[PDB]
Amino acid sequence: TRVIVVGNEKGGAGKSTIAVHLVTALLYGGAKVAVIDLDLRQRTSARFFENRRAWLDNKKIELPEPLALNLSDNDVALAERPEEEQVAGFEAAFARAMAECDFILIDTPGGDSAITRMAHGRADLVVTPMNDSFVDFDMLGTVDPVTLELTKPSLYSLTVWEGRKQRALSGQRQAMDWVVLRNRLATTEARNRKRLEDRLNALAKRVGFRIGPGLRDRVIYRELFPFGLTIADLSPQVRPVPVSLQHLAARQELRALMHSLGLSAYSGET
Repeated sequence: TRVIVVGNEKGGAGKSTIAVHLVTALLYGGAKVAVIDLDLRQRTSARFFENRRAWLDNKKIELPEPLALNLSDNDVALAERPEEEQVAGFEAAFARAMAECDFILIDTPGGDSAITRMAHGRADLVVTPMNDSFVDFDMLGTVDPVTLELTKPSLYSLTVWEGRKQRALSGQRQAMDWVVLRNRLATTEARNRKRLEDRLNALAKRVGFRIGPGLRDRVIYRELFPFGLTIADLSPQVRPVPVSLQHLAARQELRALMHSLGLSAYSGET
């Protein structure tokens, strides 16, 4: 089983839209995929897959679905419980997922918590969605404005470093991969392209991640969310919103994104 953990420091940058598209790409590639959502307050990924189950049940259409695992009988309430109860629920969900699935996708919220630390410690691949802007890069680390050398890694990056350190000191599993997925922004100014490219490459070198391409924000992802559908699901049998061509560029971005994660051999679409 391979464990993929999606996270970033503040929970933004389309993180849950990327997580649920990674899950459906691996389901259409024929894998069994578990999904564990550690954002106990907002549950964006868990709700997505509850919407998918409800929409498919109502339409009597069959599409692949992941094994969605909750950490307790009420994960919204679990958000306010002691961390030792949150860790217990996570360990039971992870044990089920490990017993049952080929990939385990764990979506994490912004911020630091015991369960987010534990998930990044167990990752084989950490995926960190990041918008292409100077303010966003500070969630990986601050750099000297002249030399672009790291002056302080973020708490997020320190957590990934600690997972890598422990994975080295144990030597029972393979090195963990870490990819930052850079989402292009429609507002990025051309005068900043060279400075943004240089800053993210300076961070990759000193923080130790590799860069892949992310997903541009598009209204279609928001329109599809309440149905639990991804761009990979759209077909002549599944078209829950007015037909448009608004999914073609998104489908190309998703192929490039999955290729950068090492997962092209395992990805499919409807």
